[PDB]
Amino acid sequence: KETAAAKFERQHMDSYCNQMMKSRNLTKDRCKPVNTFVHESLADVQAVCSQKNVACKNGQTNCYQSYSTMSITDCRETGSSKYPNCAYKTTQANKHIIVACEGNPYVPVHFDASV
Repeated sequence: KETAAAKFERQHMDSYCNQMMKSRNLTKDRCKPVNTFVHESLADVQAVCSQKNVACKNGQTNCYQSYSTMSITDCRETGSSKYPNCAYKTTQANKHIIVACEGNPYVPVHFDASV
């Protein structure tokens, strides 16, 4: 088993899109429709677990929003996309991230949104 934290790191850490989505194995069983990569240090992202507590989209209370904006990339599939040619539009932005944190140590296990 990978672990949710490791999966989080695989899917969302990258201190473009077709290639990274391929590299991280997000085009494997299918083309994952959308995914965000974060271009900050792992430590900066992990510290988010002690920042602004906010509700998760699913209604759980263990989500956290970064006090600072962070450099991210949104990968969002194109219409012309078909596996194994999964095709993605890349969109850069600087936004606050919201992640769900769990476990001991208390670390990100889910990317919820950016604002």
